[PDB]
Amino acid sequence: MPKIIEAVYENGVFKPLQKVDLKEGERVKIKLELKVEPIDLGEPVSVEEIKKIRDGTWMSSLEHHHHHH
Amino acid sequence: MPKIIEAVYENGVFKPLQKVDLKEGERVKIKLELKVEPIDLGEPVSVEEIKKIRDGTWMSSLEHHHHHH
Repeated sequence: MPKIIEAVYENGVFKPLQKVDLKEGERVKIKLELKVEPIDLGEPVSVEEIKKIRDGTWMSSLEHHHHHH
Repeated sequence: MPKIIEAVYENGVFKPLQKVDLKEGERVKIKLELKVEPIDLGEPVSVEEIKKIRDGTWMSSLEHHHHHH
């Protein structure tokens, strides 16, 4: 694998933690390890089905009379 | 903003190409720049519904119609 190894920069030189398979003058890239995570954003609370929603229940009396003559 | 440092590992030491003024035993991770390995071709094509999965021959009983009097 393309392995990472840790090293301790002593006095101006990087001294490994465990040996490296490299030769003299081998070129590599190194960085000071970081911490913390980035920022996170979440979708705000919405109206859920469990919330009180009114229904449209109509009611008529169904009139069925007739004026006579 | 962290940079990536480059160093040359000579005789078991990592010697940067850009001098750093940090502590003795400062913590860093090393990366060895790697080449990518390509892929080959996967599996052949499958059989779909419109591809006709098997034979499509069935017996027609032909026309017998109706007879009356």
